[PDB]
Amino acid sequence: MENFQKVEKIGEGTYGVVYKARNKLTGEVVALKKIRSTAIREISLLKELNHPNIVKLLDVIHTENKLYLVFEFLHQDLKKFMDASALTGIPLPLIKSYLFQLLQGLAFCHSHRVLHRDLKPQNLLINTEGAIKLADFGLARVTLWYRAPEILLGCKYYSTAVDIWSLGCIFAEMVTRRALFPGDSEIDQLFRIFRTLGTPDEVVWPGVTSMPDYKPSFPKWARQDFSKVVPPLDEDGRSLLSQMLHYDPNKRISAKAALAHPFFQDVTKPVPHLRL
Ligand SMILES: NS(=O)(=O)c1ccc(Nc2cncc(Cl)n2)cc1
Repeated sequence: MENFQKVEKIGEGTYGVVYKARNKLTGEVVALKKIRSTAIREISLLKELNHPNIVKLLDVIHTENKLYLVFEFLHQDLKKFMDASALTGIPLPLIKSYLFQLLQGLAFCHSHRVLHRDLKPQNLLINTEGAIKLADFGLARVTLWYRAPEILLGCKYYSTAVDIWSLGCIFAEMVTRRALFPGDSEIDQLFRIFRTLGTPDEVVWPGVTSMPDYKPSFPKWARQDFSKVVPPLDEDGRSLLSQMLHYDPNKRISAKAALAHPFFQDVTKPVPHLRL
């Protein structure tokens, strides 16, 4: 729009390009998302879901039959910071803090029946104060890596539990500095999950064999021990990770119960060292 001035492209998201821009009135620096009546109304509902761990939706501009979303701007995403930190890894107290703030954002959005659906490191925004915020939230109203097994098996009516799964994938990833389930198609994603966690069955996930894309021809893999999966994570963290990675979405821990997990007993808020 004319009221703005792109400083630069800073992403191509699922929903079109993303720009750093300045408001020519306010002088504020914002993130500008160009999209590409229900989308209009649901959008403007999103403008009210405000919280410290949720990137603020500043303004929704429907003009010339286009739809720009103006967000509070942050300088770094977690993918970038994770690469920057690949040599020693993010320190555990900072992994823990990030995990805890994200679970707060999730808890908050979930309490309004709003879900993200597409969590992944690049949607996770960090600042110099040691905060981390969830961006893009509620707008599904290429990466398969963080996708919950119920989405993969063709569940159309999935829950908040899907975000808990993605965040569990991102938690593991921060700890080990490798992607947990780097699938490069839908079946390969599914089968990577099966190989680590065991092919699910009616015992561990009642109803699984009834899902749309479940095939009885699925190979049957035995589950691996978590000590092998996310070392050198302590038994608190692994415990918590296993409850986030439950197959049954009704067994999977809520963001709210996860906040009360013993892992979080010694949580602090360290500050990262960022090169902006
Ligand atoms: N430079 S970076 O890769 O860490 C990066 C890339 C894109 C964005 N995008 C952004 C910034 N503020 C708000 C929103 Cl919604 N998106 C940030 C950092």
